[PDB]
Amino acid sequence: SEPQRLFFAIDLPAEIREQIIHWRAKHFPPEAGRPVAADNLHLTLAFLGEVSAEKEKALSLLAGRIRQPGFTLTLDDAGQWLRSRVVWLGMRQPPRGLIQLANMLRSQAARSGCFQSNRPFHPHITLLRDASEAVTIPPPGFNWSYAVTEFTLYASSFARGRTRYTPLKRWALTQ
Ligand SMILES: NC(=O)c1ccc[n+]([C@@H]2O[C@H](COP(=O)([O-])OP(=O)(O)OC[C@H]3O[C@@H](n4cnc5c(N)ncnc54)[C@H](OP(=O)(O)O)[C@@H]3O)[C@@H](O)[C@H]2O)c1
Ligand SMILES: [Cl-]
Repeated sequence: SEPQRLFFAIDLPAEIREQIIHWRAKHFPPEAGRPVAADNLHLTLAFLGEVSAEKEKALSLLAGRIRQPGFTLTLDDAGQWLRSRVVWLGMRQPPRGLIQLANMLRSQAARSGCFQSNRPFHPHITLLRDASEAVTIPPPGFNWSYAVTEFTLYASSFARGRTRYTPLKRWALTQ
C-alpha cells in the first residue's frame, strides 16, 4: 500500500517496562521532559525513515536471513544527551551480539539507500524527550536484566495526540 516510516527495534518485557516507568515517575518531574509511553519503550536497532511497500518487502527479506544468537541485556546505565534532548537508559558494556545485530540491519538499510548517519551505533532506550535542561540522572533500578529472543520491524506514526509504534514483523534470534 502506501509508504510507512519504519525502524527495527528490541522491545522490553512488560514487567521491566512497568519498573522503568515507576522509576522514571519517581525521579523526574513532568517538567523534566515528555515521557515515552510504557508501550513505546524500545531500543532502536536501525532507523529506515520513509519506505515504500516494495522496499519494505526487500529489507524484510534481508532481515529474515540474519542468523544471530540471542543475548541478555542488563540496563545498568542512564544518562542525558543535551544535543538530542533525551534522557536514556543503556548498558555500559553491551553484548557483542547486540552491536552485531544493529550493524547488520544498518548496513542492509544503507545499501537500500536509506539515510544512515556515519555516526557510531549508540544503543539506548529513550525515556524522556524534549529534555532541554540538564537534570540529575540517578542510576537505573536494580536487576533490569532480560534475555532478548527476537527483534521487530515497527511502523511509526502520529495519530490523535499520540506517538504510535506498530509492530509489523518479528524475527526470533537463535537461543
Ligand atoms: N505533532 C506532530 O505531528 C508530531 C509530534 C511528534 C512526533 N510526530 C510523529 O510521530 C512519530 C514520533 O517520532 P519519534 O521521535 O517518537 O520516533 P521516530 O522519529 O519515528 O523514530 C523512531 C525511533 O528511531 C530512532 N531514530 C530516528 N532517527 C535515527 C537515526 N538517524 N539513527 C538511529 N536512530 C534513529 C529514534 O531514536 P531516539 O529514541 O534516540 O529518538 C526512535 O527511537 C514520528 O512519526 C513523527 O513524525 C508528530
Ligand atoms: Cl511515546
